[PDB]
Amino acid sequence: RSTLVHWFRKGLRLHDNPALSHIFTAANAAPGRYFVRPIFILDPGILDWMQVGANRWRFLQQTLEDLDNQLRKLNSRLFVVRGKPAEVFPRIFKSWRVEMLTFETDIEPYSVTRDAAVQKLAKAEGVRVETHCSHTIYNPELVIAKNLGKAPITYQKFLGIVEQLKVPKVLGVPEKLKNMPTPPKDEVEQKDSAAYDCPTMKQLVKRPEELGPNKFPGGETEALRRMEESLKDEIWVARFEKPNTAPNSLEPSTTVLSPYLKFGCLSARLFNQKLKEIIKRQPKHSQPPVSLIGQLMWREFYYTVAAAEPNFDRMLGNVYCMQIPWQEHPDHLEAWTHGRTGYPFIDAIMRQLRQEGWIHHLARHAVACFLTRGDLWISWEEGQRVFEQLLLDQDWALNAGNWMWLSASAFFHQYFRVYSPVAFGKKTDPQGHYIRKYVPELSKYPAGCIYEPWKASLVDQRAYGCVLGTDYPHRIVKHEVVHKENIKRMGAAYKVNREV
Ligand SMILES: Cc1cc2nc3c(=O)[nH]c(=O)nc-3n(C[C@H](O)[C@H](O)[C@H](O)COP(=O)(O)OP(=O)(O)OC[C@H]3O[C@@H](n4cnc5c(N)ncnc54)[C@H](O)[C@@H]3O)c2cc1C
Repeated sequence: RSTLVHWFRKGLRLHDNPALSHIFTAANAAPGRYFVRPIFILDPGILDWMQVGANRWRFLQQTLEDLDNQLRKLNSRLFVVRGKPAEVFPRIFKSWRVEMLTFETDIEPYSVTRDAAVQKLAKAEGVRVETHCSHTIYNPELVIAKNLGKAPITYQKFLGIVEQLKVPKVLGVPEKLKNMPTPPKDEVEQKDSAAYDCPTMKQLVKRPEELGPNKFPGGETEALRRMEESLKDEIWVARFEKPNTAPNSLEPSTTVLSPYLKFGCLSARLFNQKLKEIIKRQPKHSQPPVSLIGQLMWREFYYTVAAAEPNFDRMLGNVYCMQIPWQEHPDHLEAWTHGRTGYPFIDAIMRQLRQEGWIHHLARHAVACFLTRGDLWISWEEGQRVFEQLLLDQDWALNAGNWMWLSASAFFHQYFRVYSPVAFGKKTDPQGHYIRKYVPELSKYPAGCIYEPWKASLVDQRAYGCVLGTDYPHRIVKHEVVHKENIKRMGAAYKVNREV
């Protein structure tokens, strides 16, 4: 008796999962011949290459616990194997007599390298590998091909390409396993009945004092429920315009499906279909790029450019990225990283990010503009790395790609338009309710100067119980001075790049 193995990495869902469906149908179409091991590998190598903050460790824990629960309802379970894939797979290929391995493809360089090695090993041991592209709606390889070898570098060109492509068939959940006995204990399972059990919170979250509020639980179960709730107001869905959603409402003004799509707890292909049904129903609706379908297309867009450039996440050797002489300022970077810039709007966003792990898209704009071309002149690679630690949705391609946009390093080139850290939030939060929540030390400043507490006299600062320089920091820079200087720096950078 040989085993069929589905390998979770992303695609942490039962629904719309061709790679996992195939395994299950195979076992049910040939009962008595196959064991089924759905596995997720706790790969220590990922830590040598990426940073993970407490909140995202908890999201994953929650995700794996839900996936194990969902798999039990199909008379299976999640096997969480600890160790490196390069060492893990040779063992289990033998100990399990693995006939077929399926997994969902990924375009990240670490994923490509890892997967190539695993396919070299599987080919040696005579293991059949089947992979499916279901993390995205469109196959970036097919988009690049349809565009004659190059990724489209504008959204509009990208849309024109994928319009001519076939939308994939969205699958249901796999059928339950008919007469599938519990797999036989292997070398590790026999010395430890729990060696493959889902990790506890304690095992995954080493810094539990860094956990913030539990607001967006992980798990395919929570994703589908959050999607169903988001779609309930079909008018809100149909007439959604991303630019008109607020960055600083107390309640998220968008869906907050990003953590679920990032991990694959929600299929983008299912979400796209559900959106296309509502749009059909609602003749007055928005259109890309501002619409909700437009937002899934931005995801597709960035995954397509990123699949063609292994160096997508750095400035050097990145075909898309303007070479810009960012400066090194450790103290300004620390202040930004911990929301101690002295600009309440900027500090409120960064504290929301560290405490909760999600901030609105225009909040990401504000703070990213500040760190890079706006104010501090610090490389987008430094803000990427902070976002990478803190974000529940941390995604290689988007964190990369949107940082390049925001710094005017690629895709976006109107660097003379600069967000004001004082004025930008006022449009949608004149009272500064958001600031009061996330910067509580300023909670007694009136709306007139909560965005600019340095406009309050010392007497008033003491009255509000928050003296700048003691209870809340002075501005680490003067926006009105630096942002003009950075515009000229940017113009010089652009000139140099144009001449090379
Ligand atoms: C500096 C910066 C860093 C970012 N880093 C990430 C990241 O690491 N992970 C991430 O998922 N998104 C990232 N984004 C894009 C965007 O800010 C988030 O996707 C969005 O805020 C998620 O909120 P939501 O799910 O409510 O979005 P909605 O507006 O509800 O959109 C639904 C989905 O569409 C996709 N989407 C929305 N906006 C964008 C966008 N601008 N680009 C690409 N896809 C988009 C996401 O899958 C999102 O879940 C980043 C943007 C910026 C400016």
